[PDB]
Amino acid sequence: MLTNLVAEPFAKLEQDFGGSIGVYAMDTGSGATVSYRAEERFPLCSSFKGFLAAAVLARSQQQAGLLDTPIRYGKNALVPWSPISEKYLTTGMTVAELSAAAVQYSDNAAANLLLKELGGPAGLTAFMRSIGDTTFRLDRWELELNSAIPGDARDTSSPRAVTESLQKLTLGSALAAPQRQQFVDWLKGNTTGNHRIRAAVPADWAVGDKTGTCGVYGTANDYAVVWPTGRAPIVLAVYTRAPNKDDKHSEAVIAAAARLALEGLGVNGQ
Ligand SMILES: O=C(O)c1c(F)ccc2c1O[B-](O)(O)[C@@H]1C[C@H]21
Ligand SMILES: *[B@@]1([O])OC2=C([C]=[C]C(F)=C2C([O])=O)[C]2[C][C]21
Repeated sequence: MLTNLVAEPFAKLEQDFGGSIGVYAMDTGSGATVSYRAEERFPLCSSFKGFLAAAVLARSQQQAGLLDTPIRYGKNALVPWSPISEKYLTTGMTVAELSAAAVQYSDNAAANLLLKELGGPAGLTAFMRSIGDTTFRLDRWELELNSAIPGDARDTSSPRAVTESLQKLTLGSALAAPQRQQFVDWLKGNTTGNHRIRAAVPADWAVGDKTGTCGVYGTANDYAVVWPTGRAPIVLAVYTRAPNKDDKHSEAVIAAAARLALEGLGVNGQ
């Protein structure tokens, strides 16, 4: 009833990109939605790291002092793309610092260390099940989870399930109020998303996001909570893939899809 009240040229955009774009956007005030390939599976890539940090925060509600726990790690933990954890190899970092690094710099070593804390990919999957997400699945660790093989459901979710879970965690009751705001604050401080959803969001609106980039099969993504001034927040997810292993991803296509989603919701932007 409230889905796709205004059609947008997502098909033309994905054809120009040479792949598939999946979009789900939710106006949390009216419940209106924009939906395009929203129930197809796309590889999570690093976008799982936001939900990873939420799962850690959930655990911290029952474990006072979890976030402050210092974690030492060896050089064998430092897999490629670990920009924060490599600078603290000789000192260690706290669980909260590892969570912030995973969210804000997509730190791979931090993500693997936190996955171990939660009981591995099945433990993160169990957390997502506990909030009502039956679509999300994490199956592997960094870096193997980025393979993005066409048709492979491992390490995927759907744009719709990503948006629904993000809403529950950032705006709903899935986390206690202090942990909810900490999750929002980590997302707001993300440094890797300036050319994706944020490029579609006016500078005077608050926004938090988590990006993902698999490095193959034109596969990259971003999800965000957006607070336009004077109205209810918007939650949205934009995922891409492409048929060939050497197909490149496009940040511009993600930003353009985000623009179309906001336009489809009637949210006046840039
Ligand atoms: O490795 C990084 O990407 C990185 C980081 F994650 C946090 C801070 C810095 C980094 O590198 B740089 O831009 O050369 C600079 C000292 C600053
Ligand atoms: B992950 O998918 O996140 C990521 C990587 C490399 C470059 C990026 F821009 C991103 C991202 O989008 O956050 C590697 C670590 C993984």
